[PDB]
Amino acid sequence: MNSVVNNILKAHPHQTKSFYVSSPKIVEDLIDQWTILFPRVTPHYAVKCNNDEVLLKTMCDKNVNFDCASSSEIKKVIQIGVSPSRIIFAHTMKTIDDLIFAKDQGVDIATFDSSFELDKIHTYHPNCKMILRIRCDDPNAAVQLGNKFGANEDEIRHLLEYAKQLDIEVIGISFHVGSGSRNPEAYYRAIKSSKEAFNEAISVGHKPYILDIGGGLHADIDEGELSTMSDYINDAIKDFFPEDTVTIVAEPGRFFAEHYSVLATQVIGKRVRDGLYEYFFNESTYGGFSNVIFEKSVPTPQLLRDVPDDEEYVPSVLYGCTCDGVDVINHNVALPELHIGDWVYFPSWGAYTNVLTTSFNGFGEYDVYYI
Amino acid sequence: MNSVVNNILKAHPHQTKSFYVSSPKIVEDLIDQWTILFPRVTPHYAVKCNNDEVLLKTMCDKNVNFDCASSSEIKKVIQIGVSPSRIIFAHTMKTIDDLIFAKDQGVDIATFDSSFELDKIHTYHPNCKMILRIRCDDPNAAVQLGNKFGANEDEIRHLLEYAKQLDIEVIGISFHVGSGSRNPEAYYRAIKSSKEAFNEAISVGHKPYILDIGGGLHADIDEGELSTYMSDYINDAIKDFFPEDTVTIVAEPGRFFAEHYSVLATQVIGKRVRDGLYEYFFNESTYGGFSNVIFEKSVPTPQLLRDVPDDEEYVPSVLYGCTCDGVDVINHNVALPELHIGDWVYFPSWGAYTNVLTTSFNGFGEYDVYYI
Ligand SMILES: *C(=O)c1c(COP(=O)(O)O)cnc(C)c1O
Ligand SMILES: Cc1ncc(COP(=O)(O)O)c(C=O)c1O
Repeated sequence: MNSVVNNILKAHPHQTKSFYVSSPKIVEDLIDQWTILFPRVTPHYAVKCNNDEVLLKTMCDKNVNFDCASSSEIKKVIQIGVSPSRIIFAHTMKTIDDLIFAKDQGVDIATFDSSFELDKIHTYHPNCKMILRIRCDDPNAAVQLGNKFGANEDEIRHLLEYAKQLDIEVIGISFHVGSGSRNPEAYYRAIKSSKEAFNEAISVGHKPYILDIGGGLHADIDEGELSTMSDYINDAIKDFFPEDTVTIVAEPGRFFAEHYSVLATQVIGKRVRDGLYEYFFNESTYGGFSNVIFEKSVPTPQLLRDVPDDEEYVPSVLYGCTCDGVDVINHNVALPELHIGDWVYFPSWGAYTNVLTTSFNGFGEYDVYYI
Repeated sequence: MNSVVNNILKAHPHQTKSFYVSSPKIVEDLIDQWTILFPRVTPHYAVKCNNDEVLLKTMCDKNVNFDCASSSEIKKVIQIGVSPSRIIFAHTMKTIDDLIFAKDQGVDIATFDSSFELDKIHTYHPNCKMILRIRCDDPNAAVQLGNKFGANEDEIRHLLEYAKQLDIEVIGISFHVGSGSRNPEAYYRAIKSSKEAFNEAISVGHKPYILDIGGGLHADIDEGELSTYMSDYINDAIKDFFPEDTVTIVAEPGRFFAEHYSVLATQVIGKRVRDGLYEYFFNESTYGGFSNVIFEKSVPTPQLLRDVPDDEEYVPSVLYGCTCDGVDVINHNVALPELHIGDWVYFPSWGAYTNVLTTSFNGFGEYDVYYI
């Protein structure tokens, strides 16, 4: 990667903007690994994590399906040539006009957690196949979601009866434990709860066939080897949904998107005060680094410039380029001394990075280089 | 405003996106008031706060100047036809390529707070007139700035000497106490420290003539009149420390002018009621026009467009943004009349750090704009 990025800069000596270096081959390899790790689980990629056109085309060609959250994301995936039949509108709150658009296009599987949402479906998308989303938190996930979405245990039967009353087909149950989860017990308990909800749906008169395990998993790699979350999920699947008549799906975002890209950024400013080395980059928490704010990320850059093995590290502060004092990429990191014009890159910067860009202060521009 | 927004909706029956309703006349009136409040102080509008083109043109035509933070902001202002002499590049950290752009465009005044910044000026824009930015904090400001910008007291003399050594003209001193400030004492202290810095610059051999009091002020209105709690004491500090007619005083206000420029209308698209708690999902979000909820701890109350009886029951409500993120909550708890899917509401005074911070996260973030 160091050589690749150095070669890009040598080939484009005029490069000014920060830039993503993205590798479709990494994602293809991870898809092949998903298949080995989760042989029963069909991934519906969470488009919202990273909507890069090349990435979406990459998945499409590898028979990965899609999780879309809005009409705009539906449009993106259709434009790539994917069948609307491969999309789940896995957002429990959908506008009337997005629902009409979904129906027209052929996006006819969606999630819900409210009776008012069922009223909307009845009126505007009556044959949409519905997945009931239930609340099942991992208290240790980086990003929490349980208050805002998913049905409470006490309302599962009421929602299912209400759907039956409106002649709405409920074909499954989903959950999301939280984004950025490394708690395998959270998935186990969620799948157990899902089986209970599944049984309540049968009790009510539905004929459900989909377990949807949501997202939240990392593709954690130690020593070039993907760790096997998957083992415990597959065990819960076997314990609670052993029947081959059940279709299992997931909504992974970060699993595939995280390692897709690195982000290269330049030191554009410098200030040294009483032993502390402060640097300003042509990036910010309002650009590709919103994860610093929302996921408490503390990223360490890789220097493109070679330094000897015994280079002195100095205490460094990495600031974003905006006016704002909250916009700090890393408050304290030991690094070799950097200089205005030095390029660095942050590994594994493909998840919830480029999708969260703003043009605040007139910044936020970046280029993208493929392979 | 309630009637204005209803008339917009009646005239545009197909309206689906959230929309800002923006009024140049409100800003024109506030410019006139600024003249009264601050008769010695030339405002350089902080374009980062709201870069709406109509807004920028309204300010251009009212002889208000500009504070640009980047090459893109410089571009926006020049394309409006504003003379380069009216722009201060008031960002102490500027890319070499942005400095080269500023030089091409005629943007020949900027701020700094580091010796390496002077190295860049010397090499790339040696004719640029420099304003030394000093750290002077309002600890009660909504958005803190001092950590990241402004020279410390013990480095003021060395930075000035360094500029002198490089043959760089230092023509004044600036500070920003922090954004969203209601502390008049912070300004008085900052202006005092600025005079001390100003005198150090004269001691070194510079000929400064500019005080730049930065930004931070709200246009706080009660009963149709702007409060002078901040202006009065800022003027008292100016009289104490910079009474000389030979000193030009400027400010970098953003929110003062932008805050009341717009309202943001948004629709109820989803509803859930559980155990007497009324939850609503809107076609807006904290990743859209509502970043202030996160970064400024805003707790915004919407105005209903639908008329309700004077004794109509309020219910406890939760106002959710349209994204899949749990952090995306507009208001955690607010008492309101029951709402229904299709109801429009609007948020008053929603022009400062609102539309400029929009993202397309989840495929949302789109909005329309109506003027007057
Ligand atoms: C913003 O932090 C900022 C402004 C404008 O602040 P207000 O909108 O008036 O609160 C002006 N100048 C600088 C250097 C800023 O960073
Ligand atoms: C409904 C839903 N599915 C999937 C995801 C993807 O999450 P992750 O990128 O952690 O796998 C999210 C994100 O919060 C989500 O809300």
